[PDB]
Formats: sequence, C-alpha cells, structure tokens
Amino acid sequence: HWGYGKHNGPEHWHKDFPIAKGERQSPVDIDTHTAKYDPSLKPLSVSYDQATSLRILNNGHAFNVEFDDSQDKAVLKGGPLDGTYRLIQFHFHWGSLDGQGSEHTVDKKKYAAELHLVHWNTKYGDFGKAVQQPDGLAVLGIFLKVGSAKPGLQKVVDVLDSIKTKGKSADFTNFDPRGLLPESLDYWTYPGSLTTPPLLECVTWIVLKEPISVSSEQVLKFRKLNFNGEGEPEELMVDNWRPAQPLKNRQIKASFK
Ligand SMILES: COc1ccc2c(CC(=O)Nc3ccc(S(N)(=O)=O)cc3)cc(=O)oc2c1
Ligand SMILES: [Zn+2]
Repeated sequence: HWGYGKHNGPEHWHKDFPIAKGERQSPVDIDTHTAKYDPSLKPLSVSYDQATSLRILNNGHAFNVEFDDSQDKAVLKGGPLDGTYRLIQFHFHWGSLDGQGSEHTVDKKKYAAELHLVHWNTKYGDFGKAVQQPDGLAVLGIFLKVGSAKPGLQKVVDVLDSIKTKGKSADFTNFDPRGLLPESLDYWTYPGSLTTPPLLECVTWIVLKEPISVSSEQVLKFRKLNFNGEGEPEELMVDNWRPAQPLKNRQIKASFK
C-alpha cells in the first residue's frame, strides 16, 4: 500500500496511480517572481463562525479534524472560486526536522509543516462526487514556521496522545478553525490535485502568503504520532509530504502585488 517510505513513497505512486504524472499535479514550487498579479481576483471569503467539528482521526498518513458538512456552516467563497465550498476536514503535512515538511514551497523554500483545510463544491452534492470534478475541491493551504506558539492549535496538539496510531479516533467537538489562520488572506492560486493517492485532479489550490508560527514543542508533538497501527512496529509519522511537482502548462496567480 502507498505511503511515504523508501519502498512505497512518492516516487512509487505512479504505478498504482498513473495520474501521478498528469498535467495538473500538486504540490508545486511557487515562484513568487513568475506568479502574476490578477486584479480581477476577488477577496477570499472564509466563513467559519458556525463550524462544527466532530472528531479527529489518525488515518495512517496524517491526522484529520473532521467537520459536520451536512449543512452550510463553514464555507469558503470568493477568491478564484465560483460558488460555495464546504469545509469537510483539515490536516497537516510535516517534517522530521524544522527545515522541511511543507508540500508547496515558495521560491524553493520548505516550511516546517503545511495546513490543508479541505472544502468541496456544494453543487456536486457530496465530497465523493466532488473529487470526480475538475472544480470539485478548494483546499486552503497555510504554511507553518517554527517560532512562537499558535494558541489556537494547542487543543489539537493536546489530543494527539489519544490517536497515536493508525485507525484511532477521538471525539473533538467545538474546535474553532479560525484560530489557525494568519492575519492576512493574500494568496496564490492554481489548478492542481490531491497531494496523496488517488491524486485526483479536482482541486483549486489557494495557498496563503502569510505563514502562521507554531512552537517547536507544538511541532514536536506531531512527530510523536505513528504511521502504523497499535501493536505493529513503530514508525514515526514524519515527512508525510509529497515534493514539488512539474508546473507544466499552468500559471500561478497572486491576489496581491
Ligand atoms: C465517498 O466519500 C469519500 C471520502 C474520502 C475520499 C478520499 C480521501 C481523501 O479525502 N483524500 C484526500 C483529501 C485531501 C488531500 S490534500 N493532501 O490534497 O489536501 C489528499 C487526499 C479520496 C477519494 O478519492 O474519494 C473519497 C470519497
Ligand atoms: Zn494535505
């Protein structure tokens, strides 16, 4: 089965998932000098006031904080987007060291980790239908750099001991994702894909220019997690990031000068 190790990591994925070598794969390096300002881009509209989190799950590749997406409660609109995209879950990708861990890079710079808030286009009715559509998803990507702690992340880091191994889940209600956002909503946008198998090309990527700062102790607790199930040999969950993919025939647009 796919993973992030020597024998099953991102160089191997194309054998099970040939779209790995497709025309709109993610992540990508964001070349800040080549991204064009697009003044017709609208401001991003993040409406998380009514977000309802339910649960947090170690799925063996990362941990997801899932939300109740059966009504329009936490939506992303505007920016490059047409219509309404509903929050379904967020997760992170992170490194074994502070020097690496993000999927997207900026002028080849790697951040310590990267947050992905995953939303689906409500005109497709459900997340499973949306992933099959070229404009099915909108993922908001936020870089994390190590410095001062992010207080709004701490509730997430503290529950990690209860989901150490693959398949473990834990109630996680009343978590407010607004506490994970940076001050600015300036962003780059391009068309891409899920960054893990099945690597479907269904994502409008929106990656915020401003990273959030998290403490070394916060990111250290991410690295205590396990890719394996309980009672299997311990492999730390670290370096669960796919490296930058060829941009090919795509332009990255900036929302800002
Ligand atoms: C029927 O419902 C579902 C629920 C989950 C998935 C999933 C699981 C999933 O959601 N993957 C996923 C989500 C987000 C990402 S990323 N790293 O690009 O933000 C990378 C991978 C994939 C899929 O094809 O069909 C599904 C259908
Ligand atoms: Zn992700």
